[PDB]
Amino acid sequence: KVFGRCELAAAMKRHGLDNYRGYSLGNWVCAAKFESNFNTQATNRNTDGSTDYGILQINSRWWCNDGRTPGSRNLCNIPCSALLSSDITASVNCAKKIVSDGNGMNAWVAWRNRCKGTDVQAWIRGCRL
Ligand SMILES: [Cl-]
Ligand SMILES: [Cl-]
Ligand code: NA
Repeated sequence: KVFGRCELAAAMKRHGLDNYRGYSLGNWVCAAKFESNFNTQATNRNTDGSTDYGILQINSRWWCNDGRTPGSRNLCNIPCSALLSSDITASVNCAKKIVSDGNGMNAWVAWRNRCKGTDVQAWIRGCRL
């Protein structure tokens, strides 16, 4: 599923991401824009052989099981395929664990390089929320 901006803002809010660990909703919407272009089915292989999955590009090295990341963990206790669903519940629940992990949203390289220190509220501007 390819979400619209406001449509995702609304779904993220409903799943309790808004100001989760102090990160305002625009942060999450901005991260999803630049991680996945709002596409739940996005996948990208990393040079280390791990793969990033879903609207928030969650990595198989630590967070989910894809059966081909030798030596990896599954700290979200999910198949990485769960992160590609049209329903964002699994991705949200897993993101909440990640952002609790110690470095906050810096875990998302795209957030650090494209969202952090920008006007992230712009990503929710005009949305009925
Ligand atoms: Cl694996
Ligand atoms: Cl933080
Ligand atoms: Na894994």
